[PDB]
Amino acid sequence: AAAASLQGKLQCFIGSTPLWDPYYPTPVFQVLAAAPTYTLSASVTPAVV
Amino acid sequence: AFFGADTGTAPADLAAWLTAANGAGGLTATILPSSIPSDIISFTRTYAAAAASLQGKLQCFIGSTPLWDPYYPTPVFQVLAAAPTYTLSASVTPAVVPVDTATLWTYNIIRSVPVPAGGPSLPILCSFWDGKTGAAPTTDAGWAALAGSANGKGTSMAPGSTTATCSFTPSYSTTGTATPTLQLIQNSFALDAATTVGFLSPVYASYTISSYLNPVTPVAGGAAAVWRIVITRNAAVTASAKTLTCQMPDNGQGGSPADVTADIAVGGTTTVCVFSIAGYTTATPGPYFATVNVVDGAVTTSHITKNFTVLASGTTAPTYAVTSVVSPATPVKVSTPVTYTFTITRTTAVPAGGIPQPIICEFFNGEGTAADTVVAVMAPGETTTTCTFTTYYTTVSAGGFTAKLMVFGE
Amino acid sequence: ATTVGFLSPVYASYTISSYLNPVTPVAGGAAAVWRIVIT
Repeated sequence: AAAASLQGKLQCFIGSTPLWDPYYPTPVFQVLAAAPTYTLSASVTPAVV
Repeated sequence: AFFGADTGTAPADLAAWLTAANGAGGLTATILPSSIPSDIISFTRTYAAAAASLQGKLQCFIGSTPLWDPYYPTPVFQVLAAAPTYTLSASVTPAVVPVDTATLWTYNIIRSVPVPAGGPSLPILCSFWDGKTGAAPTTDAGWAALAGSANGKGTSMAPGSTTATCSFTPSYSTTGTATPTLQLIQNSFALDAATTVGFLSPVYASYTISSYLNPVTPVAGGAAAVWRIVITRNAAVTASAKTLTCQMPDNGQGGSPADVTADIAVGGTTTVCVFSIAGYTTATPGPYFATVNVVDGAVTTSHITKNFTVLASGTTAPTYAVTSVVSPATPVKVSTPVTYTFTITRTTAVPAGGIPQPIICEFFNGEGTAADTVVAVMAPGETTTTCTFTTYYTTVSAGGFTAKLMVFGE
Repeated sequence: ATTVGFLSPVYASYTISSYLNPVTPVAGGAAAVWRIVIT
């Protein structure tokens, strides 16, 4: 189901030690929603080329 | 009878022109009596080789007598040549357009082959399809029939001039991804045939609300207050009568008022929505929000948020005192300025930091009918409101007159 | 590769100066050199 708010969690390990410390929170990304459509327009100066 | 320069030499003598007119080569035309006639006559000429300068000669005869005196020269017309191609261009301001907004378009008409000197101007009728109908004309008959109407405008190419400007302003019903279609047609009198040269492709509202509440004071055990919402639109309602859905979100007093659907008369930008809360008599003083959804055309669901701080008066009923005074005073002469100052005070002076109640004061002098209507916003702090007026009495005293001020909270 | 919205098409001079060196044509002399610049 399409969700309004995404929060992905990634954790990496070089060997055993993790890169992201547990004390500070894991990275969170807000990844948009609802798939909007972009309506473009155009303005030109001058007419003749 | 007409004789082109290409087909054959024009006859030298009037008798030969008369013979040609009496025969088949000269065509006959009928003039309507009791009217100024606009006689249109159409000949047929085929040039085997294109000529840069045309010299036609036509001679006419009403009865035996010819119309064109032979002493004065015969009509000769240099009617252009070389069949130029028109390279059009498009300038537009602005790019995006709101609903019912005017857009500026300017198209420069360019002619490759210069107009020969001593020739008639070139009347071009540019056609504009604003796009309200839905279907742009494709053929030359659907475009030439639009040029004649007000939808298309005219322009004259000067002899020897190539550049030509043509500005127009289209109207749209709803904001769509469409632009006014162009067509470049020249036509003869009475729109007989259809001929096109150059075709062209496409080149790609706000709402305010001012809500006021009357009475301002919640009277616990009193008449229910009337909230009035004034919705203005930047563009005028052009096509049809609109229906906006005012929705008052619950302020925590007497539930959410029922949503109103006010119908606006055609050509009316402003609309008034009337809400009535019964439990507002016991309303807690604080700031409350109110969002309204406006629907109009293609731009749907426009949300307008407005703030308002409802105070709580309680069970006390406030009153508005009104005092009057006149500066010029007795005795005033007929037809002289007379200043009437009215002070509309409120001893309780309840509005602390919430809704200001502007007052519209309608003056009325003692004329006899029983009005220079002016408005004055009541500043929440300063309870004193001044209505200045001038009357210009135009009748005798008859003892004395009495002014009658009226006040309205709307 | 990903796309969202599509769109449709949205629709020199030369000046010359010419001088002559020498200005005066001398009968029985060097041919006059005419120079022309076109900017």
